[PDB]
Amino acid sequence: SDPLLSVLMWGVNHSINELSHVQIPVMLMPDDFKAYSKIKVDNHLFNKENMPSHFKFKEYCPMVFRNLRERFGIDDQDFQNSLTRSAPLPNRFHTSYDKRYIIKTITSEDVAEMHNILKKYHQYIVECHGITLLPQFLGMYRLNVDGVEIYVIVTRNVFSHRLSVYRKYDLKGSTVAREASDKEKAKELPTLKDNDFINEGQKIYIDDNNKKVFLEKLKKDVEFLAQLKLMDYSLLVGIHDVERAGEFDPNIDVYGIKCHENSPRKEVYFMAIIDILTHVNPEQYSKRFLDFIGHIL
Amino acid sequence: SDPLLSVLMWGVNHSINELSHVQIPVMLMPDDFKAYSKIKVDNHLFNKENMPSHFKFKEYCPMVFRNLRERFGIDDQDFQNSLTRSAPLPNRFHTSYDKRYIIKTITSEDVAEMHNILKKYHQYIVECHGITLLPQFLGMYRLNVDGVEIYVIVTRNVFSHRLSVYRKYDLKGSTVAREASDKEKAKELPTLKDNDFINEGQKIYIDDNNKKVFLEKLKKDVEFLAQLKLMDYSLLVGIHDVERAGEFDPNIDVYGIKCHENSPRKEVYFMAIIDILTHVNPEQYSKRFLDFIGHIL
Ligand SMILES: CC(C)CCN1c2nc(Nc3cc(F)c(O)c(F)c3)ncc2N(C)C(=O)[C@H]1C
Ligand SMILES: CC(C)CCN1c2nc(Nc3cc(F)c(O)c(F)c3)ncc2N(C)C(=O)[C@H]1C
Repeated sequence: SDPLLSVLMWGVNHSINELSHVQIPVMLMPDDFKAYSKIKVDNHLFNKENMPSHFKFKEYCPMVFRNLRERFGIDDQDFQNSLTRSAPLPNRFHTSYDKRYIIKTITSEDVAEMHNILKKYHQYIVECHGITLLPQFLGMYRLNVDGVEIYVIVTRNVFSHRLSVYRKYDLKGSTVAREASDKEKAKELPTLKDNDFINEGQKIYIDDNNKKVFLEKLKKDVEFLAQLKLMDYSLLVGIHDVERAGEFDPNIDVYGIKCHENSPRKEVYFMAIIDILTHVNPEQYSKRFLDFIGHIL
Repeated sequence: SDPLLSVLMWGVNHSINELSHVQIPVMLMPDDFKAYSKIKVDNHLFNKENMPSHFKFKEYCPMVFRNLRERFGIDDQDFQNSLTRSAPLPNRFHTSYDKRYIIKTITSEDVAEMHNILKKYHQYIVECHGITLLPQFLGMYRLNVDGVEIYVIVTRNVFSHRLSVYRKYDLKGSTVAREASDKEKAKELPTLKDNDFINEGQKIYIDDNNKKVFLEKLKKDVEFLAQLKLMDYSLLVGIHDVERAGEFDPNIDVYGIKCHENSPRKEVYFMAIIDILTHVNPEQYSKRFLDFIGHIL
């Protein structure tokens, strides 16, 4: 009874069904990056209980996002199920009922930026064999329900689908002060920021190897982002306390890192980059971002 | 690679999938008779191998035809399979790959006439509990593929889906002479007419009970048709010779009648009304049709 949501589920369902009939080659062609499919639905005096009467669904570059899903080790049928077997839950983003995917509303500006970087982004994912801390983009759509038009993007959840998170940080490593809201603090899991970290002595206990890998990854990802003139992105950090609610599937919870053996508490960390689509400058912003994360880890 | 056909299969598939999610009540409402659903599809640089790039599919009164299918003992999933698991074959009509259904192209005039009689037709099917020799109408659609627009209707095949037919008649019982074509005679199974019957001494060997039932049915059906100002319909007659290519399923081959015990050859007969949608007069045409069939049976 959120009509936009049901158009989305209807849309995702339809999309994966269509693709199931398409022969998938190993390569994308340049045209695949300029492609889309539109479906306009008009129901007159029919099917009122489920669908809206007049709606639209547009999918951008279905072949590119098909290719990306598989490269991120996501199967189309599983993806469909996660988005359609039961509604996504709100909170401003939605998360799939099974906590695997994030569904964020974006602007037409963002859609244009995505289209602008999609080839280079795709090529990046090829080179690093899908091993990255960048947002994993899984699908991009336009929804129309009688007058209202929204754009959405789908990504992999940085947090675990099983193991709960008792503390979140959103780090940018900026010179201007960043601190969390008192209004947000009241919510079950607040969204702490650079100084809630730098102030309240938060430590991330990972071993020297896990840290070396992570920072090497982070370095390449961030340089790629700067080179695209992208900035204002964050590192999302999630802490799972084993001794409250802790063995994860690193093939589903791909962003997990176990704490080292001498850690004060049994912890799992979930860390990746989020919010890349905004296009003082990009170049130094990345270095300033990389300096910060080095210091806190 | 007949694009209109693939739009039809695509369309039928989509339609039954949508309906599978609709809660079906025991009754139709008046609005159900005025209802439709349109789907417009635009593929830009995508999915070229299967679907056309720009197509439309409109289904008339989906709830009415859903109700009719079930009343004719056809399950939606089976119906979908018959129309979609493999292409329909031509010959001007198409027949489903499994020989269960006929797909005929009709005019917008015919579609308007169907809409005009649909409530009364439906009510008729309720009263006779679906036991009739009338065309069983299972679905009605509009297809658009880049410029061309066709209307189709789907019916149950009068002939058997298993047992072959070596002789067909098309009887109207008209005063003006009717005889088959020499050009058609050359084809494997010609389409004989009133005088090919009345001339070449053709007999239909059914027992006095089967004949009584049939004619009683035929009487009600035909009166109903006349009362709707419909005429120019025919009795399609199909003879299966057991001793050439004969036990049928009367729940799939619903129009079958076994020959009586003293019949010169082991025969099965398939007889029903076809071609009702044309709107010297209707009233006597029916009586003249009923006179004829009485005499030949
Ligand atoms: C709200 C903002 C700051 C985060 C939005 N965001 C993401 N969010 C999550 N999971 C997530 C889960 C939570 F339980 C939660 O409280 C939270 F804050 C975030 N995964 C991936 C992304 N990716 C890749 C992103 O680009 C953007 C879209
Ligand atoms: C071509 C004309 C005269 C028949 C078309 N027709 C039907 N045809 C068939 N099966 C059929 C099968 C054959 F193998 C065949 O050679 C043939 F002639 C007809 N069943 C039901 C209908 N119904 C109900 C009809 O209203 C109309 C649409």
